[PDB]
Amino acid sequence: MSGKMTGIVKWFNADKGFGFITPDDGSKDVFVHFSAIQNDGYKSLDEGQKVSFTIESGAKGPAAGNVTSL
Repeated sequence: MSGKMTGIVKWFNADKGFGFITPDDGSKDVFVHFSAIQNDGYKSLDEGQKVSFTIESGAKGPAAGNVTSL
């Protein structure tokens, strides 16, 4: 089961729809794909922006889900 957490968008390459978010807890970077973006408009993230999402630690590491602006 994933847990809820906020963080700041570290880098998001719209060209691939892939990016990483740095949790406010200072934990390891969480992988976020455009598919996780529940925000209106084009699915993407703006570096420096605070966001909120759930974190599920898989074999490939922590993955973000249900991502929306904080």
